[PDB]
Amino acid sequence: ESKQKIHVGPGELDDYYGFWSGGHQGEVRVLGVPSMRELMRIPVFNVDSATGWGLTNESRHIMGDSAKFLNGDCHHPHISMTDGKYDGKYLFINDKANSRVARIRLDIMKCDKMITVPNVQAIHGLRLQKVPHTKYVFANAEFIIPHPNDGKVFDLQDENSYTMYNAIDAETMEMAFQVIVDGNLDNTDADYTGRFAAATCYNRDWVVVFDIHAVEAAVKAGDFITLGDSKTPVLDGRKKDGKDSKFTRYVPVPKNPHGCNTSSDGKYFIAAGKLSPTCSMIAIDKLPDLFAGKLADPRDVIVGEPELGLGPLHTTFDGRGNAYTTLFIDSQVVKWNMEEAVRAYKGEKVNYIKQKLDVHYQPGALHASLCETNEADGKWLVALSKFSKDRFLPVGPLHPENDQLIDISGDEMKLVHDGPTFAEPHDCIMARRDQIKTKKIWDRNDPFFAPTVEMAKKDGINLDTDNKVIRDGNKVRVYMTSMAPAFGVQEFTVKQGDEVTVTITNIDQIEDVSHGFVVVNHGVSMEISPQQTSSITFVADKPGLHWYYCSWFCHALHMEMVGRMMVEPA
Amino acid sequence: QKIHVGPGELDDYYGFWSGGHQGEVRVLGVPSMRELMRIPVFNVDSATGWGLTNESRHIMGDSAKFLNGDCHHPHISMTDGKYDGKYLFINDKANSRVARIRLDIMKCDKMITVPNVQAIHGLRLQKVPHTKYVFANAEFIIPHPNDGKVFDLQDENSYTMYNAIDAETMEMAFQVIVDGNLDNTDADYTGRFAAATCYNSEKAFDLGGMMRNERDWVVVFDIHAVEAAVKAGDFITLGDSKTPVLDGRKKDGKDSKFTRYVPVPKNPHGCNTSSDGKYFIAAGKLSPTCSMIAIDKLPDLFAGKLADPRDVIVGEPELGLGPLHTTFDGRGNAYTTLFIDSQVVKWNMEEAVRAYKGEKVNYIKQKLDVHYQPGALHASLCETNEADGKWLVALSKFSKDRFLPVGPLHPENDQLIDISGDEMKLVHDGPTFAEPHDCIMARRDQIKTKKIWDRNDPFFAPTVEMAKKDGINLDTDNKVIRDGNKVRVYMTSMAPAFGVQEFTVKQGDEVTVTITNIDQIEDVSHGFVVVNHGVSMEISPQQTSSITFVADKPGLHWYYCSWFCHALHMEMVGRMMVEPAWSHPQFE
Ligand code: CUA
Ligand code: CUA
Ligand SMILES: [Ca+2]
Ligand SMILES: [Cl-]
Ligand SMILES: [Cl-]
Ligand code: NA
Ligand code: NA
Repeated sequence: ESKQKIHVGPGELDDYYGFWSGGHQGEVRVLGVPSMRELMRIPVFNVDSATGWGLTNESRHIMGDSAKFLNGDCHHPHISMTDGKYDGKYLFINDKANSRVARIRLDIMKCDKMITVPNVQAIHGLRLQKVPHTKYVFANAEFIIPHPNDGKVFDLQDENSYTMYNAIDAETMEMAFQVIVDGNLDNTDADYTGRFAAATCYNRDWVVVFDIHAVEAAVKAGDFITLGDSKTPVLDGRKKDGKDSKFTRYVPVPKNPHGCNTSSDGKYFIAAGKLSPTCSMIAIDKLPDLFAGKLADPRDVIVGEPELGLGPLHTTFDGRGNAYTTLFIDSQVVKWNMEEAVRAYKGEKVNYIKQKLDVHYQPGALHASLCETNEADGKWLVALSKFSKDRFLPVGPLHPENDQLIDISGDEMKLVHDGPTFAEPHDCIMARRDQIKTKKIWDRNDPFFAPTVEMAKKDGINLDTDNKVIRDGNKVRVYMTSMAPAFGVQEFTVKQGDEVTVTITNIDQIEDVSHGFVVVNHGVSMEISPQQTSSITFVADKPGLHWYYCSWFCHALHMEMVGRMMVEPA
Repeated sequence: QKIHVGPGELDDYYGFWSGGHQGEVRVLGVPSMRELMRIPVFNVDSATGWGLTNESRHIMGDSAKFLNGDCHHPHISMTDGKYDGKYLFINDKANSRVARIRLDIMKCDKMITVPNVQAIHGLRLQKVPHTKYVFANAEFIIPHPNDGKVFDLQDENSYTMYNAIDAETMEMAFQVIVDGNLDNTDADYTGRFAAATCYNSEKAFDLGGMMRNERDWVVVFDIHAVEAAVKAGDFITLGDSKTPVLDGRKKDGKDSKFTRYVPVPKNPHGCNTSSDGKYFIAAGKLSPTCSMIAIDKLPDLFAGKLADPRDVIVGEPELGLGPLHTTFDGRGNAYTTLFIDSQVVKWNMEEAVRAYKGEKVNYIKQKLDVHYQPGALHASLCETNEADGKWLVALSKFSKDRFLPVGPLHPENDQLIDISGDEMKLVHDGPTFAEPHDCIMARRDQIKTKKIWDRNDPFFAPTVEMAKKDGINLDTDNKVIRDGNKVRVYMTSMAPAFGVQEFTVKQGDEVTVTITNIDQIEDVSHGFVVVNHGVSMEISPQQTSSITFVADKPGLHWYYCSWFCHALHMEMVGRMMVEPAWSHPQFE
């Protein structure tokens, strides 16, 4: 019987971390599960006034040139794995809007790396290699574009118009390789060996299967081209006059397949039918024979095609042998047994459908706890539905997404909580509490602000102790420690037009004692947590006295942790 | 009392949360404490395009160049001392602004940078006869003018000001120079009086200086006197602002017509009007008390019928260490946060008053442990004469171990407390991001929202005017207007298709895309994102939205609808073709 506790009362703690995509708002969100409360916001592609992400020098360095963009469009959060189990190291997420992949360090809960994927448009589907560990992040670029895209050729049917499958080195966050494909890429997942990955494609469509070992072999042998000014190795996984690449096989699957999900037992890539009221089950164990040319037809790797309902979009797994698929049109989650569907495909009279649960309304993605791992525990399911209609109080023309928590621990799915969320997160990922280990206090050697430590060294500054103003032409570099309730530099004087950099090192050793730094009427704001160094650059374009203050309540005398910038007129 | 809202059940109250240092406003359901909406205000929102669209940047004015705000004090407009559900207002301490949110469309529709001040902190609204004025404190003393000739805070022209904004026009109404600085503020239930705590009577910049005086004060404003002086022309102006400026400073021990200074200990913080209209209650912070100012003794105070300003104090209950804010159940009880003792203390106001007169009575009813270091607190409808005594939210700054660890930065703990009975009962710990500080609740029936936009809504009326100059009917037209190096694309949109699915421009052209969502169905939002150009906005049913960007990259560039709107949503795409600069006339 499905009978888990859903109430986390005061003083009790949640059992799982939930990492939510920030949707069109561009951040990542940390929730407690089963309470479904938001514990933290992690800025990624958004500009965060609170912490200064997008304003500070540390964040803009990580964002690189893409720091000029104030927007992102997220869908697919995933956690790094070792031996097919979450290892708690990194979270990765896509940006469809400006074609990026971001990495979040789960010990500090900050974005620490970001890459603009070269020569593509719109990074949408994203999942991680599972085995032996997450060596690659796999990222779909959705839209076909000309190559080069220099304005001479606009024809999307041109032989050099295509999109590409993208592999990013998870640890260095540099491109590993790109594979040109036929069609548009939708979603993607990886097997439990490291050899295979797959993606659904549109524009009978197909699942494209990648022999990653073959791609890697060709990269090591130098058998690749490069595109534009990117050194990324580029392999051609397209068909040519009906001849296959060594890198890809195209498996025909009903029109416009959508979700592409690897079962936790490693047996299946499951492509959701969308327009077809079905899912197609690709047997991963038959893929070696497919690439060796031992099979008669690419369709032979299909071992199941359960008929489930109207509008199947995504599938997840309880680790007990059941799959759970969203039905967008029927507005349900359908629970079905995978091995029984396989036997049905062979012609046996067996009902593989176990239950349909109405959800509210029009579900897109769904996620069961630990479903992307061989430890899928079958305890919780989140279905993320697009049209909340009357499930929450009206709040004007815009509506929240309805992310519904479902107890799947027993034979019967039970709906237990409706969670409204902002800007359509689309998908989420859960981890056991003991799978995530966070720092309470920053390490002074942390790579996040290591470039700022290096700049301080060029100025002769010991960030742990010093309170000094460095003059350098029209550049002014203030360095200070902060200890509640006092800034280490409480006043400084500059010339109108000077470019001011303020570097603050929080030397409080008490956990949870955050400081802020805001320069009034200059658009300057940032947070500095214990033992962190943060810095921000602005031009003092207004003569006169200009106050700065600590924004984060840190002390009974917080309101008086302030300072003065005096700007002498030109 | 209903604590938990199950699937298909609805919340009983709207909660409007300050977005803290993050700069937005958040709409919550109460008592579930789930977030139903975010309303962008001083932040740049990728999802809806606030801060990127022409409509939002027009509202923000020149302050659209800032990507940050710092919010604390959300309040709802009132008619005859009851919420009327028309507007919400909130402060920006970071760039010295006040913003207005229209509660029917749940959008910020007006914003003002308060002139000649720094840091808008305390904010509350006139209650009676209605919210004519928004009252806003500027916290920091600055020179006037602030041209960089004088930096001395002790100069006779260094001061801060109390600010009145016309709530309906969102233009400045007046400013009152005060002594000291300004912390928090509230208004009475007659329209005559407002009041503000001051923590820096010493006009210092260092911590010890700001703490020297045994008592600072709460300054009381005679708004009737201020209005009379404005109407009489007895005022000055500062710089190029035409806002009437009145001097509410003392000059050699003689009061102005506009103010009275009530001595109150010490670095007082909260300034809360009781829901029965009897008291301004100032929280003592460094003094373990609150001071109770009898509003009905204030006319006598300004009329010289009292010998000492302290004569308007009729209670000073000792409550605990670090009183910060007070709220009211409408049953005669006040609830005050104790930041150091980490508690909410429930106490009876009329009994505190009797104790001040010497009558030994125990006005303290209950002390509830909160977790940890509470700042502001808010009981449902507490700023109105309808204070219903049902729910209390105490917003604590250090959540410590109350939630799962999430790294060095911790959430705020907003704790929901049942006060409908004699005993306060903690029912829910709510984690929030970037220290909201305070919130305001309203009954479900006090808020009425629109699901579909009116085509004449002032939010995008400037865009309609622009379209008209191009001869555009926004409800029908799908046209590309060319004007030199400017391109103005106008399109209707109806799920799952953009009305204009491709268009061609020259490299370097300034492209404005105006989209009118002509779907007439609730909750069919469209999006518009131009890939790799930093362009994103939302368009809700019957809304017109527009965004301007430079086509600086030759080649083909996809745009797509970001918001799920239709089963064929992923087909709602289009293409911008950018002809390269070397094929067009060359400039320098
Ligand atoms: Cu430092 Cu508040
Ligand atoms: Cu329009 Cu999705
Ligand atoms: Ca003082
Ligand atoms: Cl998927
Ligand atoms: Cl207050
Ligand atoms: Na990078
Ligand atoms: Na304005």
